[PDB]
Amino acid sequence: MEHVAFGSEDIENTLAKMDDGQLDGLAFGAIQLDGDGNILQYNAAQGDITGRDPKQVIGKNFFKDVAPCTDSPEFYGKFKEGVASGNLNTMFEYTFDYQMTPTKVKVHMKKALSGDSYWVFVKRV
Ligand SMILES: *C(=O)/C=C\c1ccc(O)cc1
Repeated sequence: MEHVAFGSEDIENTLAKMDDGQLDGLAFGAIQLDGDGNILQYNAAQGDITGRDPKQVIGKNFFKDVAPCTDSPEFYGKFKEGVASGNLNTMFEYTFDYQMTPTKVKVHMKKALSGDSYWVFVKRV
């Protein structure tokens, strides 16, 4: 149980110190992507939400392979703009409905600290 609150301002700084193990101790879903949409990290809680096996999707493209329902201007378009601009910090509600019971969630997308990495944070609403 790692104590970090969804939406926290210096969230990117706190999560820089964590590893795959410690990521699994978060109260919310966490996904780390590269600039092309590929999945680098995927924690235990996210799996709990989507039914995905954390390890089986690392390496896959989130927008093309794993989450086609986010391939839209409302999700993917926002991501591509932040990557192009090098800045991204947006929160919105979204429905996940691919191969799963339609699930309303809150998404927080933010640029990570390191190189070309981006966080996708998810909790139930
Ligand atoms: C739509 O396809 C939305 C979300 C989503 C996120 C993660 C995984 O693994 C599947 C689907």
